[PDB]
Amino acid sequence: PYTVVYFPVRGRCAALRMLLADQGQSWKEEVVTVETWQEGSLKASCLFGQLPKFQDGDLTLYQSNTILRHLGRTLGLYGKDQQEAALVDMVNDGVEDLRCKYISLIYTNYEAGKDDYVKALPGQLKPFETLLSQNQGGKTFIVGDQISFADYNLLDLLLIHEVLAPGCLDAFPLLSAYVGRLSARPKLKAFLASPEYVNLPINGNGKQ
Amino acid sequence: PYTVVYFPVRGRCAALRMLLADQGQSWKEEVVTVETWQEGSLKASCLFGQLPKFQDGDLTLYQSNTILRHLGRTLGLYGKDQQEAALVDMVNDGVEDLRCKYISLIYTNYEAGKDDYVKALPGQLKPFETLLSQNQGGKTFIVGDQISFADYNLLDLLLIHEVLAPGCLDAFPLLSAYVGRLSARPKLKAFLASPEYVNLPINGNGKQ
Repeated sequence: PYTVVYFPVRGRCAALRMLLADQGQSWKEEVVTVETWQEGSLKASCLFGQLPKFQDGDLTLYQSNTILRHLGRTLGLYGKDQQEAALVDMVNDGVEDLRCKYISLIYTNYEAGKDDYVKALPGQLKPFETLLSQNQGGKTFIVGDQISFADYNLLDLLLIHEVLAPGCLDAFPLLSAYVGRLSARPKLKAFLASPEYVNLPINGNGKQ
Repeated sequence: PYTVVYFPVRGRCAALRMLLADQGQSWKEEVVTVETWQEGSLKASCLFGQLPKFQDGDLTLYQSNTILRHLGRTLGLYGKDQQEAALVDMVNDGVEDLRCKYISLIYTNYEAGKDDYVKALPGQLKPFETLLSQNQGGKTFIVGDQISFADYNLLDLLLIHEVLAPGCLDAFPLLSAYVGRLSARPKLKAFLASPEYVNLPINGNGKQ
């Protein structure tokens, strides 16, 4: 089946977990403590010396976006055709870009850089609002009329930014409605309300 | 057909160009000067306010890796099956990770950070040597026995690092042979030797 190996945080595993849960998939969580990680053996065995590590049968994967694309490819959450697949990729790359800036802030200079980051946020969120506006008036998904792995990744990005900058979605009707709509999906709603998700910190350094 | 809109540098368009050239594809280059870019209109029209911008017929794409995956998907350079596709993604994500560090050095702190970056390089290159060692003894491609978009991206990464740190591949026999082998592919060899490639700077700030 599926096994995700990660630290006890939502972080880079939040989106793929939302995906698995919403898609009704079963998976095993192998929790790695800082103690175990600092021992060194696990890290050494990781391709790029980092987690998450993912197992699908005897296929072992690394890189959160690789895991997302893999699940999207195998579960049919990658667009209806090549054109949509490319747009799904474009959205995910954009999500990843902002996630990297978010991660940099959280771990590199939260205190000194938070204000500038938040002032810059609207301009970083605008593209996703625009994408929604060009897709059925933003009434369905980020790309096409079927959910894709990019939807879960974007949803997570929006959720964590709401925590970082409460109200950051107020100026964006489509993104706001989108978050509420996707979060309301039965299986996802149940997962997001579960201790499995709720009792895990967003990040590893206690900042958010 | 294909049109790539970019600044007059190799940068993030080097790999996709190598791919198009080696695959015998025709494309148009729309060169954007710093003057034109600073005017602001073009940038404003870009989804994420950046280049490259790519056009495949009326399909407009942004994000270099999105363009690479799109070409890989439509040209059959994405593995022979789902397992390989996931491994191709894993390699590309790894390439992108190191490219971001490279870009950061080049534009953020070349002078002060070069030594530290170079000392760290071997550890950053090792994973690709390992991947090669696990795939037919590194005699074919990075994943499987057919070329993939990740091969062009990795080849470019290796080429620019040889310029940054001459001899950095001496400690990696498989990567070294791989670079020589792929670079020898007829169409690629011709492209790499052409003014179209040779007379373009690797980066935009004149550092390399």
